Amino acid sequence: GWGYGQDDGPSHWHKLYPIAQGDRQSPINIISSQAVYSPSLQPLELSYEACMSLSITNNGHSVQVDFNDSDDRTVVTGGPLEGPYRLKQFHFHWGKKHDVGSEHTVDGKSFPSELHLVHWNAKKYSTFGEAASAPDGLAVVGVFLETGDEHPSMNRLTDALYMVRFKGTKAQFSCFNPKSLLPASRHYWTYPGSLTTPPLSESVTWIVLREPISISERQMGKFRSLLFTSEDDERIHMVNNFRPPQPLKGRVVKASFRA
Ligand SMILES: CCC(=O)N(c1ccccc1)C1CCN(CCc2ccc(S(N)(=O)=O)cc2)CC1
Ligand SMILES: [Zn+2]
Repeated sequence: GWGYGQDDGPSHWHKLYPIAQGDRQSPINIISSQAVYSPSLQPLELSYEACMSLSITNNGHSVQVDFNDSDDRTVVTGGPLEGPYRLKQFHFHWGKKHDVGSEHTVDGKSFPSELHLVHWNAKKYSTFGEAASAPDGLAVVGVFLETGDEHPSMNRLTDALYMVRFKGTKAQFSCFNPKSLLPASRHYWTYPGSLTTPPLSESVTWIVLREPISISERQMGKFRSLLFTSEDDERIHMVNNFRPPQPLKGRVVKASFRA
């Protein structure tokens, strides 16, 4: 009952999920001069193994890579977090055109895409869906994508997109190391927020990396080849699958660095 189209998109989600208008909603516009330098934060560590990936799926809203999360091998820790959070999946949000697509903005600027690495507190909660209910349940690391030079590791991912072009399709996707999609800096902004899709639960500690990664225009194009639609339906391309910035409502954005 929701999507990113004219009639079912983000401005209407509150008709289904009233928490859409809550006090802890994501994404936000990060005003870099208004973030609080927080030197008490621990270093951010993205401790990822190379062969924990399972599959790549077009779920009708994004393309998503799922991981084995049966133990704390592939985790985020430090920064704002109390203890390790296990990687469940990563996915992307992107635009129809090159000047939009990210969920977070920085001083009003959008990027063409944003990667979300979705982690959960498996030490405290039984299931991902239980963690997704709780204020301390999830940690999402956001990485901006800009267009520029070709990204070598991204080729594996963009070559796999053909086989998941239609909604509801999946392919095996082994030995993809998500560390390959990280920038060389671990500087970040962090704030308490929400899932950016229904059910919009206010369960996420956001960690938005300062430094983007680069992919080529050809690579960005392969994302726009994906479809919102199943094999038999009139083709609608998967583009503009982002929620825009939400009201800060007095939350504190912390920064690991001085701007
Ligand atoms: C058994 C039912 C069930 O498990 N769910 C459910 C289904 C229908 C209605 C209510 C709950 C859940 C399905 C997964 N979902 C979270 C997915 C998600 C969404 C956005 C991000 S982002 N963009 O913020 O990084 C990251 C992760 C939590 C609820
Ligand atoms: Zn997301």
